[PDB]
Amino acid sequence: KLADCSSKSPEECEIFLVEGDSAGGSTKSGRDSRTQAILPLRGKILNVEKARLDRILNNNEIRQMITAFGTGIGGDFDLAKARYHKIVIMTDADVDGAHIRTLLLTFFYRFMRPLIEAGYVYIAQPPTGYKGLGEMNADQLWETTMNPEHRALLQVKLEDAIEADQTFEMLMGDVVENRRQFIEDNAVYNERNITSEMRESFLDYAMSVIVARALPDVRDGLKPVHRRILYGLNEQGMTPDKSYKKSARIVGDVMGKYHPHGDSSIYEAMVRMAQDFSYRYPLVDGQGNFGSMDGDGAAAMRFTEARMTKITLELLRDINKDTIDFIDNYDGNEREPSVLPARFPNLLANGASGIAVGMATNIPPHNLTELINGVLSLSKNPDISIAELMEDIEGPDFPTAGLILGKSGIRRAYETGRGSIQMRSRAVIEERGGGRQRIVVTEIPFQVNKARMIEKIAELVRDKKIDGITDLRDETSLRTGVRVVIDVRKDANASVILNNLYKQTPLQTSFGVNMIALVNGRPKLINLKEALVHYLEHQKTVVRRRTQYNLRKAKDRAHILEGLRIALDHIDEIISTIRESDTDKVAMESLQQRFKLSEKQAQAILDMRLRRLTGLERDKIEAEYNELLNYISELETILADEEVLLQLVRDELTEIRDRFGDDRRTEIQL
Amino acid sequence: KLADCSSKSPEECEIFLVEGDSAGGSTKSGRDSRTQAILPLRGKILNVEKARLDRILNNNEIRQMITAFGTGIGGDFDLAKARYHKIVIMTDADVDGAHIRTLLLTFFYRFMRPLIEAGYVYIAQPPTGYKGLGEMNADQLWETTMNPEHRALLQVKLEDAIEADQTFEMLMGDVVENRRQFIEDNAVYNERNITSEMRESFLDYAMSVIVARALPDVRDGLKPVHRRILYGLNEQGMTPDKSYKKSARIVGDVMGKYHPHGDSSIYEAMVRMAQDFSYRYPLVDGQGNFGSMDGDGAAAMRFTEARMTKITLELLRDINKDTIDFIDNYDGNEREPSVLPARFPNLLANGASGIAVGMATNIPPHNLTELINGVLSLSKNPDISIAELMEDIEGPDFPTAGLILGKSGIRRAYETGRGSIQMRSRAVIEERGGGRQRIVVTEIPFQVNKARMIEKIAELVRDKKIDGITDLRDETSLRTGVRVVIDVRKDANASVILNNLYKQTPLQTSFGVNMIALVNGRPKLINLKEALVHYLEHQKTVVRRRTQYNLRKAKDRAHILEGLRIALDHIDEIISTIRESDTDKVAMESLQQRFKLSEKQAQAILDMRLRRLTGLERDKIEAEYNELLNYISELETILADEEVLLQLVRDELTEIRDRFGDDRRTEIQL
RNA sequence: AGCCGUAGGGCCCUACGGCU
RNA sequence: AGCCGUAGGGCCCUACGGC
Ligand SMILES: O=C1COc2ccc(CN[C@]34CC[C@](C[C@]5(O)Cn6c(=O)ccc7ncc(F)c5c76)(CC3)OC4)nc2N1
Ligand SMILES: [Mn+2]
Ligand SMILES: [Mn+2]
Repeated sequence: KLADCSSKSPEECEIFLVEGDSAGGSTKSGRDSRTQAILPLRGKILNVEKARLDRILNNNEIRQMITAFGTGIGGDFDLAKARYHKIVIMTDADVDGAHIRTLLLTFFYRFMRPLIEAGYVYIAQPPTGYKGLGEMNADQLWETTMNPEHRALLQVKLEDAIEADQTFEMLMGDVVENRRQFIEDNAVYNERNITSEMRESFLDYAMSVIVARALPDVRDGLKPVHRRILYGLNEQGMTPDKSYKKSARIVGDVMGKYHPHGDSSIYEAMVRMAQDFSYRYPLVDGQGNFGSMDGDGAAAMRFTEARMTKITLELLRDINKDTIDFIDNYDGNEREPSVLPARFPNLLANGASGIAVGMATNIPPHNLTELINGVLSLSKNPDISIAELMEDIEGPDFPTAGLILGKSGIRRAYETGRGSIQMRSRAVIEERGGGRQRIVVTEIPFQVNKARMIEKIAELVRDKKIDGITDLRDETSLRTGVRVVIDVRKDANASVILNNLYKQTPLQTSFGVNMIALVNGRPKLINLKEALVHYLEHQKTVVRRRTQYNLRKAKDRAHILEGLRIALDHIDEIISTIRESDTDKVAMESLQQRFKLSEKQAQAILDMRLRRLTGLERDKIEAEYNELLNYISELETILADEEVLLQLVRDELTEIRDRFGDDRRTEIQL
Repeated sequence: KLADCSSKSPEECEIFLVEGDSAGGSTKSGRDSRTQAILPLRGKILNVEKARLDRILNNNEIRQMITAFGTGIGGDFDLAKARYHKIVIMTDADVDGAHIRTLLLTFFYRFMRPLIEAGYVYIAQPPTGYKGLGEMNADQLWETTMNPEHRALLQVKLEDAIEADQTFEMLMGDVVENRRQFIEDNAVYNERNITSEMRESFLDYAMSVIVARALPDVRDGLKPVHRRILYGLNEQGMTPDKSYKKSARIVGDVMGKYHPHGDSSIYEAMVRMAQDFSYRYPLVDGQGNFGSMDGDGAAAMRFTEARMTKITLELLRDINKDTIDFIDNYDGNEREPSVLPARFPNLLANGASGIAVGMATNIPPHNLTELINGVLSLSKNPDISIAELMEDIEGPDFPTAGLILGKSGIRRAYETGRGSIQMRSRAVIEERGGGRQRIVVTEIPFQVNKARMIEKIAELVRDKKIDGITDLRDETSLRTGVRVVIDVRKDANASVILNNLYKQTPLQTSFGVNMIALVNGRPKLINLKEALVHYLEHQKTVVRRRTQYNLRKAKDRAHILEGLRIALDHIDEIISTIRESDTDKVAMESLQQRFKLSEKQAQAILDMRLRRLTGLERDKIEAEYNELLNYISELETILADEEVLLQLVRDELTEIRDRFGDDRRTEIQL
């Protein structure tokens, strides 16, 4: 895949390392084919500091780079054989391109150390605000990054090798804690030194993954991709009353406007939100093949269609009533929400699963009715214990139902944010004829792949690791629901076979609770009370801001009426004033001075259509004015009393509990 | 890839053959897993009538069907070893689904005939307008086509065995003329016989590819995909004055609204429209990596950006002025143009190429100044000969320039619609020093891969197929342009080496002209005059319709201004009437009666804002009316005389020729 | 192990006609 | 023989943390 240069003189020859063919093309078009060679990689390169030699040497990209440089690796390294005196790292001008840069430096430091020592390793500086080099025109890439007469390359420099080994060990190694400690210690919410570069690039990547990718916000329970999808459907009015909309139109729109990442990242996030076995309260309503519990993926996006579910309307309720802060998108062309109003506690209701850098999050879904009664209880007692909260919130409530073994794990997770929860399958022992029996499984644990579990059981039988099993079939149908049958050998104790299946297969699975979520844009391990407290404050803020909006909005309307009232009373003198005016400006000025009107009032009059001059309009204006004055009072009453505001939040949460609250699916066996 | 059923009694067992995994997933979810198995294929299967036996037996999808059926092929076929007593073909409910069915039937007929004889082969009947089965929910696919209670299956019956043998060789064989004749003769503009199925399904497909895919319309020179891309850019304001819009937004929009096919087909058609080496007059203006002359493809659609070129504004000019006919899109939720106004001769300016069924198209690009001059000469003389047109139209004009050898092939092509055009590269012989020489190539033939051409020269040198070549280099760059160097051995005759390169390499390429375009939605082999006659007809129609639309609209606006003028003249009376009326209906009824106004006139007065009563606004109304009366008079002139209409078409083509007309690139050599 | 879910990145089989 | 351009269809490597 190497697009080598014509020359054979390494001293004048250069090799550019790009992320793939999309960047490679632009680079191949702009380059000097005489002295500049191109090697397109394939995205994220292997982390050699975490991988063993067998994996390193059987890797396609690693192999290709060694063959391109001709020096060999490690012990057998020979700088004389170097085919290029310039190895230039030209990854994309984004957080993931910085990660691939740290990955390439890691491989040059552990396998090609004298290449850095000779100053042969350089870092290209393409301009920011592109998605990739593939977004650049050939001419723009030459002049800014490739022309030796105008480019600015950073030559990689190695100073203290003890400091370098420690940095590559800390940032790239297998020990997560030291990496987590570096993020905590450093995170703030032409030649280059290899240590400073690794630390800066890796920190940009880690901070980006943590605050803007893998972890959900504590207020709305969403990760950036999900929030962008829901905001996307909302903006294009893809509400439940409207028809389904083409998946590609949704994905295309969201990619261009809010999410500058791969289509598959966007589309798979939309798919999961539509899966009744993934989401306890699904956020997307899908039409077509959206996958199954057997690991089957969704159909290609050209076949599927989607829209919002009714509960999603509750997450987006009052978004245009200045309840949430808006921010600029990635390119400054659009505005996006920083958080959603979230009228129901979505973090805990739907849960979250995220693998970040230096940490991970594993939050289980819960029952909406239980959560809401918990929030209601907390609003009535700020000093409520986790034990009192557990009277309302019994434990997680998986979409796939099943069983949880005791309150011990649950209790530990709700008090510390960490705990192991044993999930069991719903399995019964029934007779099948002729004095024979069978095990019937109708509920499997959360996130357990049904077909994969069936194969692990078959494996255990074929490899003689389990006694008593004659046959196993999957009888699942849309009619019957999940139905896995395991036939027992006549006279064999089916209960013994079942307990052996719980201990040796995904029939019994564990859920490692690790409640990490963003609190004030920062990752934080929180407990059940902390999570509810942050959600309750978000509601109080959203409701306060909605009331403040309406009040400003109602006071502006009342002021417009005061003026329209004045216009209808002095209609003939108003018309006369406009008629005798040469321009709009003169008319504005004259109406203001004569009738004691403001700029807005005069503008409202000038905008008034002739049909507003009808008989039942002065009565209409006065009817609206009076009702508005009542409404202004209702709003001022809420803002004056914090207890009234708090009751308003409770009332609205109670409506949501009655409209959306369903029964518990998962049995917590004591 | 087989998703087998629980049962092992073939007599009750059914095997469903689907297009791929998107359809497969809906099928796996909706089925009865006990008696129904699924075999997801991978799109179009091999054509066993045109393929050599060795290719058939090593083909992955063919192997998978034989393995699944467990019968064996041809002579080693055993109906006793049949794993299912029902082989159900369930392709998508579209033209390509019909093709895959004809492809499947052919393999069953030539390799597993007793399977048809036993009445084991069936045809499922999924509901029409979905794109794929993956667009449907499992329960919908179960009830409509998979449930034995409600389904309507067609059992394939083989009646006449001589008729079937002859049918399969006609539709699926290598002899095109038999297939072309069948299309021509048959084109129109529960048991089932295998011959009737093959004929209907093949005609479905063949017809679709001919009128709705592979052939350009004679009027706008576009194929459905190109037309839908350009219309998509117009309906999204993706004009040259505006900024580049993301390719993914364009793709998703076009696919969802007008083109029900793969995104690779839409994106690749848009890409080609943006390449200056493919389009004589590029239709798309691309930002980023849009591919090269070396066969390099464009960047993934998430990286690229695009908009209309200035020339495309001329293809779409006045589309929203009732110039062309709109039709319903594929699903009856959108409107799409049937043809574009096409203010310049696009078919001949950009050319076309497309492989259809029973026929193909191959039209070369031409120079815009020459084409317009040709149309102008034709407008002044309906009886003009091809030889006289050839005074204006010298011949094709490739974007990649080069040379054409003689007028003989050109003359034949313009007179019959068919001819062989000999194209040559622009190659010179020059000195390089020390008595030695080289061949410099600076222009290569049209649609020739530069890199592949170099490798062809390289392999001739290596395998000693050519003599005298010491070196071969691509010295091309953005700066220099195309530059290929072939170093000659000292004292060797370079012109001899050159003539040899022209005989043995793509350095000399023929262009087989085959002018097949859609004339009245029917494919026709047309010559030069016919192509321009149909273009001119279309322009006369567009400009007339535009004038007729502009007259209706101006007459509707003068009418509304007549009403507002009456109101400005009797303002106090108008106000009185509105003020006295209790409702908007009573006001409208009174104004119509009191001032002899129409319903439209009265509504316009009621909609009038107070700001229209000022001096400047009062004058605007009068000036617009006076401007409009002159415009109506100018429009009526155009419609009174046909020579004035034709002069307008001529003056509009002269404007376009002066603005877009450029120099000829391809040299026509005697 | 290798899986979970957001991210980086690309490749190859088929049909169809007319030219070589 | 195999390329040209709209069409049908889908796979597999990489990072990252916890168990
Ligand atoms: O924003 C929008 C709007 O409109 C759209 C409609 C449809 C689509 C889906 N298109 C695709 C789907 C898979 C794809 C990558 C792919 O080609 C698939 N694939 C395989 O299935 C198997 C092997 C393989 N090996 C290399 C390779 F590059 C690819 C492979 C190619 C097209 O990447 C994106 N995307 C958009 N995006
Ligand atoms: Mn990138
Ligand atoms: Mn299909």
